[PDB]
This record gives sequence, structure tokens and C-alpha cells, in this order.
Amino acid sequence: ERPPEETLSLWKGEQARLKARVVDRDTEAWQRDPSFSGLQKVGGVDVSFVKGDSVRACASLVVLSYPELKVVYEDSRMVGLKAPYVSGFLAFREVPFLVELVQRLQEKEPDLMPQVVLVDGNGVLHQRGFGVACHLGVLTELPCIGVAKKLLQVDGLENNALHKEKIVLLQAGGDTFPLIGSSGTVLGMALRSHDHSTKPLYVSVGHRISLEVAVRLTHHCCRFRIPEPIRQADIRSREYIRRTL
Ligand SMILES: [Mn+2]
Ligand SMILES: [Mn+2]
Ligand SMILES: [Mn+2]
Ligand SMILES: [Mn+2]
Repeated sequence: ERPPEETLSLWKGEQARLKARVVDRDTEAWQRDPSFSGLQKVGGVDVSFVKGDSVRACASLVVLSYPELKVVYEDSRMVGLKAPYVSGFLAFREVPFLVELVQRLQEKEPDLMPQVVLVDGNGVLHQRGFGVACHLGVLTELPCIGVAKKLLQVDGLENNALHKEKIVLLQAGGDTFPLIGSSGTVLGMALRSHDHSTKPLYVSVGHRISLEVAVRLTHHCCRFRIPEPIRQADIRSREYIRRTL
């Protein structure tokens, strides 16, 4: 249920090569705006699978209007995944299919191309600084934000008692604390999504966005704990699985 080490070594080399293309600063005019004026379309992606099958899956791309957060585009399609899940290699399972959804959008409704994509999974908060959100960003050149629902324990980061103390100090929606690697680098932020949630999101740069803008936009997408673009992709892909099977 795990690729051989020689395969993982090839994948690590690919991740290191592609990381040279990540842009971890703002490159879009709306990103530097106090209310994100100019931002109209926010994307979300996720993949759901079946109980008893890690091959058959449903990949979903949704585009939401901003700031209303209403779904203006959905593409949910059944795919056959090839690689198993290995922590640190999520993109090699999901990202070829996500790229195909973006290309299908360009062909079908090019005027609904999202201005930024929230990805279910980390960006630079990653064993090699190149998570699935960076990987989608570099292959599509779209701005991308990584949003993970639990902490990837890399570069000295750990979900220990000290980390849980900082989570307790998050007290209102929008509060954050930085995830500082042993390198002295800020890899991402823990974010309290809303007043009535206590388990934080872990937000990090995917591509063509700064961390502080990525955190603020994620917060603006949080009707519930999971940001609405990811939440809709998650709900619709699982619903799609249920109906057809
Ligand atoms: Mn607007
Ligand atoms: Mn997912
Ligand atoms: Mn789930
Ligand atoms: Mn999901």
C-alpha cells in the first residue's frame, strides 16, 4: 500500500525541481486591496473516494462568486486514481486529475476561470516545501492557497501540548498564530475559521499569493469551519459518489 522507495525518490526529485517555480508573494491587484475589490471568482477543489476502493474517486472543481460565495460552476467527474496516499506525496495521487478539471473549465466556460483556488491540502507547509497546493499552482500558474484540516508535522512542527496551548489562545474567528519551522521560517498559519469552531485550519501559500493575504481570504470564505469553495467541492464530490453508486 506504499510505493517502493525508488519511486518516492523520483517523486522527491520532481518536487524539488518544480518548487523553483513557486511564487510566494502577491501578484494580483485584488490581493493588495483592503476588501479584495476586483476579486469575483474563487475556486475550490477536492477528491472524494469510495468505501472499499482507493482507485475509484470523484474529483470536483467548483467556482464561487465573491463575496457572495454562491456556486457559479461545478465539474464533478468520476476518475480512476492510480497512486496510493503517501504523506508528503498527495499531489501524485490527486493533482493530475485536478489539472484536467481546470483545463476542462478553460474549454467549457473560460470566463469562469477562478482568480484563486483553495486546495484541500497544504502548500509550502510540507516536508519539502512543495505540497499539493503548490503543485497545482505551478502546473496551472493559478494563484492557489493550501488549506489543511490537521497539522502536517514537518520541520519541528508538532501537535503536542505546546501546540494545543496556542490553539486555546485562538479565541475568535480570524485569530491566527504562525507556524514557525526550526529553520526560522513561517511555513503557514493556524486559523480559527469562526467564533463557533475551535479546531483550526492550517493555511499556507500555494502559489502567487502571500501568506497574510491567503489567511485573510480563507477567513472570508468560512461560513463554516471548512472554507466554502473546498466545502462545496467536498460535499458535491461525495454526493456525486453516492448517487451514481
Ligand atoms: Mn466584487
Ligand atoms: Mn481532499
Ligand atoms: Mn471526508
Ligand atoms: Mn474532502
